[PDB]
Amino acid sequence: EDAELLVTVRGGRLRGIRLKTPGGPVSAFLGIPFAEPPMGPRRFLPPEPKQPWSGVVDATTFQSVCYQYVDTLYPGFEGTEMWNPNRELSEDCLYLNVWTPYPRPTSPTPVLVWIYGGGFYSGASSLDVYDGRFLVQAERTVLVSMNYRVGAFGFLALPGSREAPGNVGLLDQRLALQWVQENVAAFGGDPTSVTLFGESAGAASVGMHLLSPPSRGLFHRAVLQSGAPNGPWATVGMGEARRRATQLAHLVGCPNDTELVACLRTRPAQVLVNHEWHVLPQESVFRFSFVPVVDGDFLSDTPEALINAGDFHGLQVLVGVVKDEGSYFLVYGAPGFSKDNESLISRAEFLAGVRVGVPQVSDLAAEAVVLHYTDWLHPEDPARLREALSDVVGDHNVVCPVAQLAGRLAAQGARVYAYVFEHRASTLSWPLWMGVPHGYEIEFIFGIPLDPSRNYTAEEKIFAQRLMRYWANFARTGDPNEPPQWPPYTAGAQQYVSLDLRPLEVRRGLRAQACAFWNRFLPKLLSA
Amino acid sequence: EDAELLVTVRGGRLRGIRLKTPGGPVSAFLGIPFAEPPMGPRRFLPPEPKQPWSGVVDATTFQSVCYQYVDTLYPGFEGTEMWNPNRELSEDCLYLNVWTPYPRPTSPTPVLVWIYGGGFYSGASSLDVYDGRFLVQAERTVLVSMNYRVGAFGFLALPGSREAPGNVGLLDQRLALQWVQENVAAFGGDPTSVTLFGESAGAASVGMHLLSPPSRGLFHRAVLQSGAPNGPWATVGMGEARRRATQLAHLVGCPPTGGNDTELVACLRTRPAQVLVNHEWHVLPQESVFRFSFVPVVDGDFLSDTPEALINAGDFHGLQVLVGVVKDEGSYFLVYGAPGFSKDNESLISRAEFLAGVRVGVPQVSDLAAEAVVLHYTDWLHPEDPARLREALSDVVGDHNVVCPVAQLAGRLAAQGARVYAYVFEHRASTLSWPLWMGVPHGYEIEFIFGIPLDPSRNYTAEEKIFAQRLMRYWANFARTGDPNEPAPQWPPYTAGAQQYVSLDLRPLEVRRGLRAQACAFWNRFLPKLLSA
Ligand SMILES: *[C@@H]1O[C@H](CO[C@@H]2O[C@@H](C)[C@@H](O)[C@@H](O)[C@@H]2O)[C@@H](O[C@@H]2O[C@H](CO)[C@@H](O)[C@H](O)[C@H]2NC(C)=O)[C@H](O)[C@H]1NC(C)=O
Ligand SMILES: *[C@@H]1O[C@H](CO[C@@H]2O[C@@H](C)[C@@H](O)[C@@H](O)[C@@H]2O)[C@@H](O[C@@H]2O[C@H](CO)[C@@H](O)[C@H](O)[C@H]2NC(C)=O)[C@H](O)[C@H]1NC(C)=O
Ligand SMILES: *[C@@H]1O[C@H](CO[C@@H]2O[C@@H](C)[C@@H](O)[C@@H](O)[C@@H]2O)[C@@H](O[C@@H]2O[C@H](CO)[C@@H](O)[C@H](O)[C@H]2NC(C)=O)[C@H](O)[C@H]1NC(C)=O
Ligand SMILES: NC(=O)c1cc[n+](COC[n+]2ccccc2/C=N/O)cc1
Ligand SMILES: NC(=O)c1cc[n+](COC[n+]2ccccc2/C=N\O)cc1
Ligand SMILES: *[C@@H]1O[C@H](CO)[C@@H](O)[C@H](O)[C@H]1NC(C)=O
Ligand SMILES: *[P@](C)(=O)/N=C(\C)N(CC)CC
Ligand SMILES: *[P@](C)(=O)/N=C(\C)N(CC)CC
Repeated sequence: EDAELLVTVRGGRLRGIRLKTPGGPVSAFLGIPFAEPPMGPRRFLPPEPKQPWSGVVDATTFQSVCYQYVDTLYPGFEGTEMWNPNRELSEDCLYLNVWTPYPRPTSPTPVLVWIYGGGFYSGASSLDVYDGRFLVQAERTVLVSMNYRVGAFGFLALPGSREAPGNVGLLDQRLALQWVQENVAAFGGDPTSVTLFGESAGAASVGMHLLSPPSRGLFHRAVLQSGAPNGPWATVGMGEARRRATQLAHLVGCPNDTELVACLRTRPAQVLVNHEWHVLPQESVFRFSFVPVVDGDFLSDTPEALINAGDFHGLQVLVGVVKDEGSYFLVYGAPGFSKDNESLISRAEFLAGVRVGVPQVSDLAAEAVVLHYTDWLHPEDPARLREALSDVVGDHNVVCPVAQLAGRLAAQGARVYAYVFEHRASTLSWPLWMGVPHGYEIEFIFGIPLDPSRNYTAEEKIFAQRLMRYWANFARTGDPNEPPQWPPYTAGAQQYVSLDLRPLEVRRGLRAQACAFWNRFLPKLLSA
Repeated sequence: EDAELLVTVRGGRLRGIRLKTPGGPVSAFLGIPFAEPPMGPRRFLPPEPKQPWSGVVDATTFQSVCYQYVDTLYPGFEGTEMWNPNRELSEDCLYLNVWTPYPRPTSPTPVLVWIYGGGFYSGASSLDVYDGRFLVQAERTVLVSMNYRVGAFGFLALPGSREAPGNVGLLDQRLALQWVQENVAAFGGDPTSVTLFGESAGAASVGMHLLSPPSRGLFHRAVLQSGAPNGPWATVGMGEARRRATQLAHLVGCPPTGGNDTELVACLRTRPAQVLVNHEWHVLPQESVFRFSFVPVVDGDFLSDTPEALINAGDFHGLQVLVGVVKDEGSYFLVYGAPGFSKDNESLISRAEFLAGVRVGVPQVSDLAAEAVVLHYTDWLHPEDPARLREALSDVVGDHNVVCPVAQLAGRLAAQGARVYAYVFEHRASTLSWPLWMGVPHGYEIEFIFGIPLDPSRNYTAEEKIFAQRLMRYWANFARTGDPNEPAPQWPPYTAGAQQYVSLDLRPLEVRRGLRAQACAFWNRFLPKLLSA
């Protein structure tokens, strides 16, 4: 047999598989159990470490995807199917994967740990677009990705109860991070140089590990792509978490917190998934029902509170956004929008869409948004309205939260690097008016264009190797630059670079004007 | 005697003078009494019409300036002395002036009626910059200007009182308009073609005559320069007027606070005029700029509702309006209180001084409202640039008080039937005394409207003289026909949608869009809703 493909971790022995890349072989260990299956009486509970096993665990294929909603809006359309589960669904789903150079490294190797996004209601470490084979071959890293529970299974909260305490999906991730500390050395990885990176809800979870002391000792650097823990969508208060969990029980026919969760545990997993979206208070976009809860435990305060109160010297983070963060979300509830036309909306549809994009704010607050995003010399132009509503959803949910994190961390000791990803892939199936949509920098950071089975151009391949080197340079040293320089982001200069096929261009300000509204003014308005 | 210099009006006979102008003789009748002198027991009362006289009244020089405060900030400096009284102060001051071509016209000719500004606390029709001889000579119109009471004398109000009903300074204006209607035909003017035009507080007053029905029958067209009735400074509520009137009285001895209105006004009437003037600004509640102690009050009489509400409910079909502003409306006001500002340095303020100036520029608003102002006028990529902050604060003062009020008026009047024309005056005069950073400051289009550069004793360039002749022709064309275009790039009507206006400077007309539409949307559409919640 191949001795490179057999590893002993603390729980027992594993057998991996060898994989081809256009640059050479890679060792992969897929489907490693890191937790006891959170099933039956273990539903909603914090994860238990996987008990040791005898024999050899088969680690040659991906394990199951945690139970989650499956999108049906454009069935068969690649733009939507690429995020849908590609393995069967199961509550037995707490498995992580390790990619490693072939032969396995002899010296400690920097570790990248990937946390997928999916609004905390979906996602899987087994998606084609999170394939780690290209990064570990091109950049000689160890890549780890784990599955964590999503939707109600990971984030249903009855705050105060021990039978449904909340944030257990976050605890799944932390447990995998503890698994890396105890076991990644057996694969050649260096546990003293772990770099977290994630996108969207994955980027939010990275930030929440930055702000939870128990997790902070498990990694050393962080990359947050198109997400932040301080969004309007990434956390929920205790009282709202309790209301949503209670309405879920009523929707599925149940029923004392003990009697409520006991009844929920009798229900097939598909039943809860089928109802999770209907506990949201308002019709909205970019809002998810079961997200992390601020109960003083995992997060002792709100992310913004912890961000402003934090000393962040000794931290290096890489943060960024795509050029058009909002367009993707508009075809999922904004009236007048669809990927199959130009979506040139009326002002009425624009006004309606602002309530959908900024749900559960006062009429005055909504009118303040309309004032900022209206061009009062062209108040009714359909094309400008389309691009303005996408600016609303994108700035409110991604750009401005990212900008606040970058500015606060920078001014409070951290070295920050910011990017805007401005390249529209030649393969992109979405219409042209959506620009560079949310999520579509991931395929380049993982080096998917190097797969010769796809039709990326030669320059997109070179571009992918540029990005993989930036990311891996940051993992290795905390500086993405090769030793046109990428300057650190600071609260004053607000400098970032644009990532596309032409060389690095340094620009100033992550929509400083629009984000002054969201980050500085709008909070004060909601207080009064 | 010269027969052209003798006219009979209703009151009796007048004798005027023949003025020499650069272009030829003009007959002037200066100092025509139109009301009984508002003295002693007539202080604070509405004007009563001038009773008939026997013999010939010599209307041969400007009469006195209505008692008012005199600016002392930059003594001897032309930029401020030009606005100060150039006649003796007196409460006996209700006189008007008539300029007419020499010889008098035999068929009726259109009439322009000027209403000076001065924040309702100052101003006079006698100021050199309001000389009507050039307009009359160059464009063949009858020009009328009047004095009206200012300060407490014009606008101290104890609403509901008989002894001080308020708005008497506006009634001074209305009485003069009534005078024009009955008497201008004797000077050759056409009482069926009367165009009101004023600047700043004068522009605000012109608008209040548009919105008060009893005045609306006395003119046909209006020109509003750098002012509007709906500004945050041109009116005041009944209770605040009462509060200021009562504290003014308290500060000067009356009564020996509040109580009975007749007894209180009777006591105020025994106080010398200068004593009242010397305490007028002590009643303003906060440190501010572009705010004035005694202004028109909204008491349901002269104005049945606020100018905003009246503008919204108005049917303005059959009305032609000419409105506009200067390029840098707010700079002039910053050297009168804004921390760090001076006409003698470049006033490159700090950010702290910017934030402090915002409170001075927008007084008596919630902290939230002040943060909203700071949000829209900060450049969050250059938040502490001294020059950018200096221009931003001037934009705050200008947009808040002038530009956006004018814009809201222009847009609502256009949408509700009126043909509106709008300008931005963008020429900095070669003779200007203010520093360069102030740009084209508030009030400095007037001299070109009145054709002052044609005075040979002045030192304007030749091109500025042609510019003066162009603007006078615009204003006179609008007065005659309601259209400033000569019967040459055309001047399009302002509409709420297209929002077109023209720029006035030494270059030919340039059409533009939007009177600071982004800024004004904040002032006219958002902030009103913030202040209610
Ligand atoms: C563009 O299309 C959208 C969405 O319409 C859908 O996609 C179209 C391509 C076509 O397949 C339709 O049959 C689909 O319904 C339009 O937005 C909708 O417009 C209809 C009225 O025609 C309205 O009843 C819906 O409420 C709108 N969408 C939603 C979800 O409310 C939009 O009007 C189209 N704009 C164009 C054609 O310019
Ligand atoms: C408020 O006071 C006025 C004026 O009072 C007069 O003058 C005072 C100094 C003192 O001499 C009083 O006695 C005087 O009456 C009142 O107006 C007068 O009211 C009386 C009684 O009705 C009447 O005979 C007088 O003619 C009025 N004089 C006027 C109108 O000038 C007024 O009634 C008082 N109102 C109150 C107390 O609310
Ligand atoms: C610019 O000048 C202003 C006003 O100062 C006046 O003008 C000067 C040229 C000089 O003639 C002074 O004597 C005048 O008083 C300055 O603002 C003042 O600054 C002083 C000193 O710091 C302070 O005590 C006053 O309170 C300030 N007054 C106001 C109204 O703010 C300003 O600091 C100068 N800025 C410069 C020079 O850049
Ligand atoms: N009656 C008063 O005491 C008084 C005091 C101050 N002001 C305002 O004057 C300051 N000011 C402020 C801005 C522009 C001009 C001027 C001066 N004009 O004469 C008016 C009345
Ligand atoms: N549990 C939920 O809140 C939820 C949210 C969204 N969706 C799917 O519909 C929204 N949607 C559909 C397609 C793509 C994106 C999105 C929204 N956010 O990502 C299902 C369940
Ligand atoms: C691009 O790739 C897809 C999937 O491999 C393939 O089906 C398609 O044929 C390629 N391009 C074209 C135009 O053939
Ligand atoms: P974020 C809102 O967590 N990301 C989502 C919803 N993605 C799917 C389009 C990217 C993984
Ligand atoms: P407005 C505020 O009435 N105008 C003023 C105070 N001026 C003085 C320069 C212009 C006449």
